[PDB]
Amino acid sequence: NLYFQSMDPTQFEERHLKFLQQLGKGNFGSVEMCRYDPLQDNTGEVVAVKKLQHSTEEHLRDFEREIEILKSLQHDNIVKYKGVCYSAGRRNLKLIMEYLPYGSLRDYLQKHKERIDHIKLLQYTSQICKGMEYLGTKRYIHRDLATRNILVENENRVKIGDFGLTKVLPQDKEYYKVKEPGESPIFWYAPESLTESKFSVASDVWSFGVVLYELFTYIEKSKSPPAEFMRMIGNDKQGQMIVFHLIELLKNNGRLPRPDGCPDEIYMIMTECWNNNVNQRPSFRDLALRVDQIRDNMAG
Ligand SMILES: CCS(=O)(=O)N1CCN(c2ccc(Nc3ncc(C(N)=O)c(NC4CC4)n3)cc2)CC1
Repeated sequence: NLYFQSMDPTQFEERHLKFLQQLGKGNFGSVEMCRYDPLQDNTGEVVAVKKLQHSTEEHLRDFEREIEILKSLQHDNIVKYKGVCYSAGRRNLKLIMEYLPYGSLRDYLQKHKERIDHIKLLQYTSQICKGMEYLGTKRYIHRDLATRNILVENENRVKIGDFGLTKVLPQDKEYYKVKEPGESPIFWYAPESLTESKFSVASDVWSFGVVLYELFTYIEKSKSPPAEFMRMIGNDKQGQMIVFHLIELLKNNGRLPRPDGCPDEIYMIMTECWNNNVNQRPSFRDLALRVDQIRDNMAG
């Protein structure tokens, strides 16, 4: 009470934060591109600015947690925290982060196939695993790993973003049981997350297997995880029946198919990530090493 938590409300002052562009919607919120131009000279750093879409009390609390999580992370493959802007005369909050010009990896794979080959896909895979290794050291569970939530700086660098669903493991447990769920990205979820609301490093590994699938499908029409799972389940199914059939399919070894042109060895990594036995899934350290060895074992 006596002394409020340390904040730097003069680091990004609203009057100097200039709108450049609307970018998109990250889990609970909206993101814009702005320029921070304190020397009112039409220059300054270009930044991404996340704001809430519905500024309820509960959402503001969740947003504070997301901000504290991101501020605690510093890694080449994690989107950079820059600060907070307390706008509306210090009666609102916005998160200031670095801006990555190529947007989401999901969009980049679709818009920039001219510059993507398997080498690049494996580089992105490696980078994602290394970011995730780093999150694990902090006991953070991302809970929404998907190509839509990975951002592209340039042809040789991607970074994990969207920490809006991230949870911190309890001190004494290796899983977090989410007792509030929102809308869930079910087609990226591990079976124990679907059936028990349990999230862990190992369920992030499951979702990483889906990301690896996404990369090798090159975000092709009809090959997305939702499209393929719905084809397997029955495209006419609606509502909870979808979830019931997804659970049953996964529990009895139904899996996304090997993408066209995907090496068997990469599909094997996917299928090892998609182990119903939580403890048998590889670690992110295992995966980064394996992917880098595959890359390094190529000629040259
Ligand atoms: C060509 C198809 S397009 O015309 O439809 N199109 C594609 C490119 N694009 C775009 C989106 C984001 C970014 N950069 C970015 N940087 C950092 C963050 C961050 N720190 O969260 C972020 N978050 C947002 C992802 C929520 N977004 C750059 C470009 C929107 C318009």
